[PDB]
Amino acid sequence: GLDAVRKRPGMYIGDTDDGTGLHHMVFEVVDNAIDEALAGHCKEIIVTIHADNSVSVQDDGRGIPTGIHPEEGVSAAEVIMTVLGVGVSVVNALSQKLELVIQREGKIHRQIYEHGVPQAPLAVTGETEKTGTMVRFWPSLETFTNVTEFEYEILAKRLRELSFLNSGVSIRLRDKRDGKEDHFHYE
Ligand SMILES: CCNC(=O)Nc1cc(-n2cc(Br)cn2)c(C(=O)Nc2cccnc2)cn1
Repeated sequence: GLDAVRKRPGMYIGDTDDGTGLHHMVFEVVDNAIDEALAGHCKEIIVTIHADNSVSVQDDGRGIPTGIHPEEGVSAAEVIMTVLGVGVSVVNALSQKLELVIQREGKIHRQIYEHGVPQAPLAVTGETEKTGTMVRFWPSLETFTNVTEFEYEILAKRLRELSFLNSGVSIRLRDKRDGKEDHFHYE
């Protein structure tokens, strides 16, 4: 399944050779946080372009569920990240690495994937007084060509739009490569 997406990435994510698909990856992750905002449980989304060719999307929602199915021994989070609004599992499949961190029920949970394949089970990594979900991913350089870096104005245009289409949600955009920051929120 993840193999399928890796074989024909352009079908799932858009053109892989001109930056379209690259940016669609970010928007799919953001759409999941927006859905949590539409459900009334997320007030702020922070999108960060890091200086190591990754993007992170952090929300202050309920957190992705962290329970385990007792007979399968697989977490809900893993199911969400690995099984086929094209969906975050596609993003995962087309990422050399993806990091999920969930803050929920007083605990921090984390899992790492490479090309969609989990590296270890979802694990507890601390305690927290906050809630929400963070996805950070490093796009596959076997998939994307020509435009392999995130472009601030593409994200800024669309995040601004998302903030006015979902009035009340605060969307912050941050670029670690030059300190640029924007705050999109509409009343
Ligand atoms: C950075 C990307 N952000 C992001 O994915 N945020 C999310 C996603 C959520 N979920 C989407 C699914 Br399918 C399952 N959880 C949920 C969610 O629905 N959590 C939830 C709801 C009800 C009971 N337990 C957990 C919350 N935030």
